[PDB]
Amino acid sequence: LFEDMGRLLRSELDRFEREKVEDFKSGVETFLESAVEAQKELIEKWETFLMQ
Amino acid sequence: LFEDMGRLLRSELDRFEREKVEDFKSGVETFLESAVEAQKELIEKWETFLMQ
Repeated sequence: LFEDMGRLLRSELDRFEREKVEDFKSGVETFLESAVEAQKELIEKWETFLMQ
Repeated sequence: LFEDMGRLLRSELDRFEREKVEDFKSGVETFLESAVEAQKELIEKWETFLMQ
C-alpha cells in the first residue's frame, strides 16, 4: 500500500510542480498590471499638472 | 551704511527666492527622467520573460 502511496505521490507531484508556475503566473500578472497602471497613475498625475 | 546693508539684503532676497524654485524644478526634472526610464526598463524585463 505503501508502494502505491509513492506512486500516487508522484502523480500528485507532477501535478504540484505543474501547479506551481501557474500560481505565480497569476502572481506575476498582479504585478504586471500594477506596474503599467503605476505608470498610468503617474500619467494622470501628469495630466493634471499640465492642467496646472 | 546700515540702511544700505538692508537695501542690499532686499535686492538679494528676491533673487534668492526665485532661484530656489528653479533648482527644485530641475530637481523634479531629474525625478521625472528616472521614473519614465524605470518603466521602460520594466517593459523590457517583461518582454524577456514573454520570449521565455
